[PDB]
Amino acid sequence: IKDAKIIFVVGGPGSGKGTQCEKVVAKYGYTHLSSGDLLRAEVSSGSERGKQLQAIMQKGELVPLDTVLDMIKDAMIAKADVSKGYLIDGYPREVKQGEEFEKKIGKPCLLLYIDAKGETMVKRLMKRGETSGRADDNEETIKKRLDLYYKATEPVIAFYEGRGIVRKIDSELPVDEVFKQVSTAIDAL
Ligand SMILES: Nc1ncnc2c1ncn2[C@@H]1O[C@H](COP(=O)(O)OP(=O)(O)OP(=O)(O)OP(=O)(O)OP(=O)(O)OC[C@H]2O[C@@H](n3cnc4c(N)ncnc43)[C@H](O)[C@@H]2O)[C@@H](O)[C@H]1O
Repeated sequence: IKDAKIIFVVGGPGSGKGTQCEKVVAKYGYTHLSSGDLLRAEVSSGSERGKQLQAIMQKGELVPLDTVLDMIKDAMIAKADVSKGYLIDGYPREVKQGEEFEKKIGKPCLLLYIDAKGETMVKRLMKRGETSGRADDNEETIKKRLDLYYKATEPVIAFYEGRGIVRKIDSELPVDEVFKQVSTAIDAL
């Protein structure tokens, strides 16, 4: 799995990470791994761990590194012989997550920084909340997730800027405008 291209996709809640990753999959055939999807899947399994994860996620807090990195590595290994590239969506969310990923799996080739305005993100999450009804899309939890992104996850961007692999994606544009930037960054690999 250290063999393949590893792309980190990092951005605030509702910035458009998942949407852009799925466009990348259809055009490039990369493997999309969502830390969020992996966790929600554990929740719906009925496990005690899933119940613990559910409580944390509904509060808009960070799940512990050990759990989420376990599941990321698990998933990378399961898809290992069909993937010539990974999109790690929503990991890392703190500097220590990036470091432990590198120590235990491998270094990323690229970090796509999905950059949206705070209000735009609130709007989108408020709108999805009224539609899908994800438990963490209620108004107060949105604010907790947003404030947490700013505190814990923005330093991840600084870290990988020092590495030199961050490409900033203007995610305020229409979805297809955003994807043109994403495509441009991926082609220049
Ligand atoms: N590494 C980790 N470490 C510790 N804990 C972790 C963790 N990862 C997860 N967790 C825990 O799990 C929880 C959820 O994590 P996670 O599942 O990763 O959710 P999230 O980070 O909050 O992001 P979202 O899925 O809500 O939105 P998105 O950024 O992917 O945008 P999307 O494409 O869906 O679209 C958003 C909406 O806007 C729309 N939209 C997208 N792009 C545009 C656009 N250009 N224009 C207009 N609308 C757009 C979309 O259609 C959609 O309706 C976390 O809060 C945490 O508790």
